[PDB]
Amino acid sequence: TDKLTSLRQYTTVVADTGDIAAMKLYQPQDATTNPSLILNAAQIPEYRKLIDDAVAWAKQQSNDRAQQIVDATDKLAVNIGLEILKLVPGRISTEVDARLSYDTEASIAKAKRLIKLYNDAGISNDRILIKLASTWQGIRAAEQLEKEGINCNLTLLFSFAQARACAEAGVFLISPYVGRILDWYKANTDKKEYAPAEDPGVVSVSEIYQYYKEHGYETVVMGASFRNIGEILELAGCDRLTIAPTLLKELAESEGAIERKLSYTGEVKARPARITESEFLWQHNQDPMAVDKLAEGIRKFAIDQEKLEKMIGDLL
Amino acid sequence: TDKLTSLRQYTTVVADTGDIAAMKLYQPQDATTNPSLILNAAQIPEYRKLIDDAVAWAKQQSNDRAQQIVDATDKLAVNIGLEILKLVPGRISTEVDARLSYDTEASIAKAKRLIKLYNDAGISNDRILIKLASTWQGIRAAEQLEKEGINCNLTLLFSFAQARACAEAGVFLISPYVGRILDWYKANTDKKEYAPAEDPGVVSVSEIYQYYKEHGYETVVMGASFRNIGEILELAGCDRLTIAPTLLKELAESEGAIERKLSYTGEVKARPARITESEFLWQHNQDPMAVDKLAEGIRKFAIDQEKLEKMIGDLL
Repeated sequence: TDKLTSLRQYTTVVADTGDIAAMKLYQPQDATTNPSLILNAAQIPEYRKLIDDAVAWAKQQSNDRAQQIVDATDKLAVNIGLEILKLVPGRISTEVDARLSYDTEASIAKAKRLIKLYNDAGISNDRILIKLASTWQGIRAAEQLEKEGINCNLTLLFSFAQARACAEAGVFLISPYVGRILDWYKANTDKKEYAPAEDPGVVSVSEIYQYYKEHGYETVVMGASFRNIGEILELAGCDRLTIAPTLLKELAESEGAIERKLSYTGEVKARPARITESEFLWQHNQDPMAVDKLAEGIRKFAIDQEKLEKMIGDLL
Repeated sequence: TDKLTSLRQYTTVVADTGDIAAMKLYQPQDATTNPSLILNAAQIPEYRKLIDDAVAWAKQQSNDRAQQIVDATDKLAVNIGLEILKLVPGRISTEVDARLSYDTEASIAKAKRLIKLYNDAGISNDRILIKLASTWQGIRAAEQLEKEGINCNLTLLFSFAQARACAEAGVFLISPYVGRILDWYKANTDKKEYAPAEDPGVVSVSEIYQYYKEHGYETVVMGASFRNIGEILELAGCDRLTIAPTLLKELAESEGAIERKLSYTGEVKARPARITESEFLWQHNQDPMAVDKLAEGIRKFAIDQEKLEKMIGDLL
């Protein structure tokens, strides 16, 4: 009779954390990590063994400091994923170095590298999503990766242009953001408080969901980034939702059955011509929130990557 | 002496307006327009004849409403430039439709169309700068246009990535912004008052100027967008400065000689490899001010274009 159980009737619940304790507690279907969560998880004293294993593995691959830093940081992200895969039945999402976000070729190469590490550790591609920021270059990377049997999670998705381009690329899953949209609207408009159905992040995911189902797209819609439980409840029915442990706790502690809020009913429509790069860039840049937040999210994940490299470099 | 006269010892002063009254009063070397200035100038009652000519001309070109709207708006922008060219000895800058800012081929086509209108009116390319927003697509357009003998003014220039890419493309002139940079820093930091030398717009143009001269680039540096005369005076020595009539008046009314503040002295250096598109996108998006203000400036000019089209449409 708790809201977490009630939500699971309608939506596949995913845990947004690198902490295996959350996997044991909430028993989610999938888990998501990102570079900030990898850096946070690396602070868990109990994860020191995973760091040491990554460093030891890196030193067996080469005798070069620069490559050891890359190898150990990549292997740490994979090692955390491997621990999570022992505790969930579904996917792990592991994000590529955000510094590659505007480089399609380098992103494809990094995705293949991470897939190789997982495969060599005995994990098949059907358990992995490689996460890429949904810039044009990331979307193009993902389209190629899918053609080669690597499933992707297209993240930092803010504008309708991003949503459309991801669907047209046939990516496995999108992670459209909710809470960071609320943040932007509180900072940049005169409306400082929002009821759940008014929340602009909730509106964004709801509109994306409608567009996807109305055109028969099979890309999984997974809402991500949450500030409060109200946002999550308003999206009950979303294919998946990835939720941080603090809000999983709030759902589990809240009594009362909930209703499905997000559904599609209608006549499925023909698809348009694919959006071109120029049209995509025009339309993405019409959305000042998305302009700001996509670029910002990439910068922040890049800073976390640099912090991971410093941590690793100090151990070599 | 007065500060305008003194400034002119060091810098070519350009008038930032579509109003011929300013050209008569200040006798500038060049003039700049943009879509906002064209909309404002089109609304001057004494300019109605220029609108009527543009509409009359458009109706000679086709019997199609949609094409007449485009033809009349383009011809109006050129007609205003033609009036200004009677009153200045140097260049007119005329900006392409900002809705084309992420479309290289459409931007090249529009630039060539505007050049044809000027040429057919008896004006040679050596009197014209076609103005383009300095997105990657605009810079690529300009690189091609320059090779075909069309000189360009690369505008809405905020990041170092934009500055470098413009120099490497061999564009005739850049218009790096000053005042809009100050605006962003006031809005996004706790510092709202700056000494002239610490004004972040002044710092931007000064750094761009240094980079250009240090590497022997011949692209003209023309500071643009001003909030106060202190900004202008701190850039005395910039190749050109384009200044609104309100600030030209303030300079003319301010007594006293000023010193040259912006100069290059040093050993000219070898150039790097050209910045790639991916490196450019990464580096531009490292600059949150530039991310916001480039996209914003394009949106605003596109709205002005739409308002112009509404004005013209009502007259067909």
